[PDB]
Amino acid sequence: QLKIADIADKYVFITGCDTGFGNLAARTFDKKGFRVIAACLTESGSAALKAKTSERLHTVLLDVTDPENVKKTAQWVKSHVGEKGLWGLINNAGVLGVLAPTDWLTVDDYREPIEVNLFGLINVTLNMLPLVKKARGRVINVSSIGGRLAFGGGGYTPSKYAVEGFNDSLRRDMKAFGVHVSCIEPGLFKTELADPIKTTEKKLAIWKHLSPDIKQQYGEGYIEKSLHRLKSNTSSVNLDLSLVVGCMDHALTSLFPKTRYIAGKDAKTFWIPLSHMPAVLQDFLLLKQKVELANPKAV
Amino acid sequence: QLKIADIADKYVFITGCDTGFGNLAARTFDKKGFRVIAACLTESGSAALKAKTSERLHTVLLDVTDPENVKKTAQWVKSHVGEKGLWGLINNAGVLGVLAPTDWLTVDDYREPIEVNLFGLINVTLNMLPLVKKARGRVINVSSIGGRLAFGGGGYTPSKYAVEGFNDSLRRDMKAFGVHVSCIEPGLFKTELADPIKTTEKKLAIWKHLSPDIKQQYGEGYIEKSLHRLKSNTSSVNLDLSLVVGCMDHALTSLFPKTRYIAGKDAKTFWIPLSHMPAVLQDFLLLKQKVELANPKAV
Ligand SMILES: NC(=O)c1ccc[n+]([C@@H]2O[C@H](COP(=O)([O-])OP(=O)(O)OC[C@H]3O[C@@H](n4cnc5c(N)ncnc54)[C@H](O)[C@@H]3O)[C@@H](O)[C@H]2O)c1
Ligand SMILES: NC(=O)c1ccc[n+]([C@@H]2O[C@H](COP(=O)([O-])OP(=O)(O)OC[C@H]3O[C@@H](n4cnc5c(N)ncnc54)[C@H](O)[C@@H]3O)[C@@H](O)[C@H]2O)c1
Repeated sequence: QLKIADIADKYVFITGCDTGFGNLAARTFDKKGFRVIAACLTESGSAALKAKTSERLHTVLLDVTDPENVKKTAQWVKSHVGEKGLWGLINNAGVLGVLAPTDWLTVDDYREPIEVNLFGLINVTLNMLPLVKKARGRVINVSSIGGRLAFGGGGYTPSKYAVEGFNDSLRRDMKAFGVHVSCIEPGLFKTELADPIKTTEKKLAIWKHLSPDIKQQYGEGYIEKSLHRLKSNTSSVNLDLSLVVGCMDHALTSLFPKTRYIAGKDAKTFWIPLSHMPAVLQDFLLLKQKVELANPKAV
Repeated sequence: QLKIADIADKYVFITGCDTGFGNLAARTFDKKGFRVIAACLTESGSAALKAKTSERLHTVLLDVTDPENVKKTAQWVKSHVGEKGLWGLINNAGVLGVLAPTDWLTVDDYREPIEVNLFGLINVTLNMLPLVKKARGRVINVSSIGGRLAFGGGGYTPSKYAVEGFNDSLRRDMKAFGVHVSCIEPGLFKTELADPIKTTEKKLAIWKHLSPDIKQQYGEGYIEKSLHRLKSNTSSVNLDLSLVVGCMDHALTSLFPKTRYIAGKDAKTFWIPLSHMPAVLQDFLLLKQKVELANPKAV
């Protein structure tokens, strides 16, 4: 490790710092000596993070889906960092949206994850990019193993796939300016993103208004038996969020940041390898646990 | 080839039949004996296709981004096909949108390709899916090599990446119902999608309102020198659209349709293989031709 020098003079802007990876990142980089600009969705998330950190850290309220708030925040960063520019941008904010079988969904159900995870990431990136160029800095995009292998119906999968493609377009565009772009692909980690109970609640809301034929095909208590698989293999969710923040740290401080980081033991040894395999192999493995439908010929 | 039987009794719904792959598909499947429902964006595209085809083919006007038009069209198909259901759905409609360096763009520039290529594809699929299930039929999604390797800035890349992820979610959801889902990834083909002159026109529109610093970094006549690469290797664009329609034909008529079809000699032998490689190899190959910026240190 030849690391960069003058960490103490470099600003890092992180989206989604109320909870999860982004909260830990803000705290970690603050203690490391970066000047953190921690964007938070909520006032109480902002106040808690500020109470736990040093005077070098600033919080800002940002909803990444509000283009006016994005532009104002970018103007604030620009005046604050001046001719240093912005060394790091971590695009971390994201949401799961509704996860359910594709045939239960409307197109509207896909919009929310795409708006936060893709469009919000793009708009933040585009508004901050002049500052990153100025610093010859680093853009870090948080994708997912779900951006390389599709885990289930709903907008989250397409959102993360799209982030992988944008990431690569951005990287090649930014090579000429000496800006590095890193994509981080975590496996499953215990955060506020996904919560089996909340996922089940969304499915029950949808069930209420599903067509009779769908309900006959899947069967009453399909959702109950679904919750009993989400639970029945929740023992392989990583608790150590520092595995992901450690990737962010390398992307920000190495003289040789990677183009892709994979976080989680199963992610690197199994999931990302499988993402290269054709459907015949993937489908066999992923369908193993899926709950049998009650009446699949009721079409 | 054990092919399916009773082609003459099966309906195939194709989006975007005014020009390109979808026009050729409609004509080909009409002559093959399918009952084609050819959705066209324009009246003159519809009238031309109808004049060239048999009485077995019906045209409908459909803009896939208009959810009311989608729902009405799906109701029309439902009444027409009755208890046969819909054997085939070909999601072909798509647009390029603006292609330009990422740092020239706003978030609004990404919306159009995503709305047609991703959201329109999803909404058509979801509205037709009960009919395909009824037939135990086939969903064919037209992706791109640009859904596996990012070709340049703009919304087209993320749109196609997203289609790959949706495709796979849909496939695994639909396995229980005996519905097959095929993704087609063409290389470059001479259609109305991409046209260097039209691409250059969009860049000039953007240039007019770009910041002074961007224009200094790229340099006046960057766009002129850009057009002189688009031209300077346009000799490897496939003219034979039947390579793609041949993939669609297999997906619709084989008893063993593939999960993925690749069309174009360079696509199968080079591009899709390279899509598996890390960025260090991809970037080296793809940046070879890119036009040097005039003043990249002007940040
Ligand atoms: N936890 C996992 O298993 C996992 C796996 C792979 C990828 N990821 C990704 O990690 C990132 C962080 O999520 P997490 O797991 O820490 O979950 P989390 O819900 O704990 O954190 C998400 C953060 O994003 C913020 N946020 C949500 N909507 C926002 C909006 N509109 N504007 C601004 N901020 C917003 C939330 O306030 C929160 O601070 C996301 O991109 C997620 O997709 C998570
Ligand atoms: N030609 C290529 O090099 C190439 C390569 C890979 C993938 N593709 C894909 O092939 C598909 C077909 O495009 P093409 O190459 O034949 O181009 P094209 O422009 O000739 O055909 C596109 C078709 O989609 C229709 N369409 C456009 N917007 C629509 C909308 N809102 N609603 C309904 N119909 C709409 C157009 O009328 C036309 O019929 C697209 O998904 C494209 O992304 C093309």
